[PDB]
Amino acid sequence: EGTWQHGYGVSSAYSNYHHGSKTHSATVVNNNTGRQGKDTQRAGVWAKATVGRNLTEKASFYYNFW
Repeated sequence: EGTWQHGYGVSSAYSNYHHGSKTHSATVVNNNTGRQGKDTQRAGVWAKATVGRNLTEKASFYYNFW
């Protein structure tokens, strides 16, 4: 439906999701130090979220559309 690009810079968490049909939001939580981000936008935009940045760690990537 869109373009999802999730990665992990072994230290931080980033999530970029594009959408040109309906609203979309990219949420990413850093489960290590207690970080959290989100880049909510409308239709036609690049939602890039970022959080954390230190060393290897887990993260929670979420997304949606409306």
